[PDB]
This record gives sequence, structure tokens and C-alpha cells, in this order.
Amino acid sequence: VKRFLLISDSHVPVRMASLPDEILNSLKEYDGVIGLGDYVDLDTVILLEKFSKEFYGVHGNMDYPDVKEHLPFSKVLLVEGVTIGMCHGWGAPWDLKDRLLKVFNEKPQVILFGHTHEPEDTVKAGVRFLNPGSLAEGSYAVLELDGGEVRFELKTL
Repeated sequence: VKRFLLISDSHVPVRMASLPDEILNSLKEYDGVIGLGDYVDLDTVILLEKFSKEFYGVHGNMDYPDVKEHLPFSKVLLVEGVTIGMCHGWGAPWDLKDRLLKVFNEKPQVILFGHTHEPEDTVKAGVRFLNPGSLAEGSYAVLELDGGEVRFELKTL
């Protein structure tokens, strides 16, 4: 069972810094760490590549652009058939679906967007949008791969 550690929205240090490093220490058990919210220190970005030794990041945070050379503004993953279109930012219910189908010329099967801290399985325009909560609200997402399915479990702390 392979498992992706999805971190909803991280701003460290910035003006939060209150991120439980316990999960960061557990990257050993995650053969794929997904970062929708990044660590804003370029130094710590390399440290991320040190702990996880393989991470997939999407930089849509309002911090240092230096980090954007390690993780692009938008990224899609191909996980056992499931096209995961990940994009961190904001958007209205109307704009969201249309904008994401604009950014991604080919429609993603499942899209990850972090902004709301209340998780709901939302199907818009025929696309499945998954929304993880926030950092300091004790909401991280663990994607577990079994039978060739990306299974989203937002686990609480």
C-alpha cells in the first residue's frame, strides 16, 4: 500500500510557524508527499526533499517565488489511472470549474484545491474536486493507494 501525504495549506514560518513537526518527521512512511501548502524557506524546501526524499508540490501560496522553481504553480499527477489536477489558490464556484478547465486543457479526473477548511466531495462539470482543510485546524489528508484507487482520508489531529 503506497500512500501520499497531502498537506493542505502550510505557511511556515511566515506568521504561523505553529506546524506540528511530528507529521514532517513521518515522511519516512510516505513514498510521496504532496504539498499544496509549502514551506516558504528555500532551505526548508531542500529539507523537504531530505525528509520525504520525493514530494510533489503545487505552489499557489503568496510567499517566496524561489520555492516555485521546485514546485510549479500547478501540477497534475497520474496515479494508477487517476489524473490528479492539483492547484492551490482561490476561486468562485462559477469561476473554479471553468478556470481549472482553462489551466488544464485536458480535464483532470480529481482536482485538489485548498481554501475551505470544511471537506466536501464536490462534483462540478463532471470533475471531482477534493478540498482539504487547513494546517493549524488539525486537518491533514492521507491518500492511500489500494486496488488502484486514490482514496482520500482527511485525518484529524
